Amino acid sequence: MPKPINVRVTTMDAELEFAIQPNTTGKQLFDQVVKTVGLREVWFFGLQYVDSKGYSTWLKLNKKVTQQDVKKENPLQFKFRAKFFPEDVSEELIQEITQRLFFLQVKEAILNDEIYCPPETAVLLASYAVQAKYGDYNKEIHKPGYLANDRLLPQRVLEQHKLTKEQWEERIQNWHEEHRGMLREDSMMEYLKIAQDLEMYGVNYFEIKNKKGTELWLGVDALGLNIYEHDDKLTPKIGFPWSEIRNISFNDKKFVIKPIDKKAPDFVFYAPRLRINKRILALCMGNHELYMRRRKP
Repeated sequence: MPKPINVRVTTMDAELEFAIQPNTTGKQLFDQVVKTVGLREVWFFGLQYVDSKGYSTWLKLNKKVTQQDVKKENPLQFKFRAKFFPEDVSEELIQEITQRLFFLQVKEAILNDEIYCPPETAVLLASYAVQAKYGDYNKEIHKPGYLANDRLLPQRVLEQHKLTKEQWEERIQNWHEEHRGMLREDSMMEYLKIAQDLEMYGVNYFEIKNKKGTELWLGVDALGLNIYEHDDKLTPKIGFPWSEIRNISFNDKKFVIKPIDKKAPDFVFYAPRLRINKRILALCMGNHELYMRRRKP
């Protein structure tokens, strides 16, 4: 009789542990995480792991976890993250847990500079973060230097010699004050409301190449597909809302976007590896499906 497989699943602020049977599927594991956390908006999340070759991958819910090539460590290591992003945070994130998890994940991306964010608004976002962590600004408890150990701004903004750490920490402090009577739960939402308007927010970039062999970026988000110039990942040069696309298919290294648009040329591009094109297509299908459920439902 086969011994249980120990697995560890981490959310943005929790660590869960389970002992899974050799035949449990991606879904059974998924359901266990969801039930334990008490999350209902499950369509946004997925279980992420690294395979033998060292690449981040999403667990396939329809097959045994033992047969998906996850690194053989004692406790198998999984990350529970948002895979898809809502079109409007306000309208789609009802529960507190879902709001907290999206908040911690997006803040991380901002802090790590994965999502460009202007200095001024970066400071604004930081203030809602300290409001959610410290609450109201009690001038007695929160003495000058209470934020000196927190990670609040991305390194890119601290490189502004214009000001110094304390001076930035002061600008953040002022906003901390204007948020005086705001609830913890509400500040995480104002944070997200400000963050979803950012150009890079919620888009998955991929390095692609066109017919002429020019290097370009392919962004897959909630609304559709965008083609960017290599030096500008903020503003799309060409776009394809899901409702403007008739069909998308690919020859192992060739991608074809067939538009519903009758008198419009097909858009073709090639991606480096095959792992990539396999994932690109999966994100396209996942975002498309949710794009529908918001409209045709």
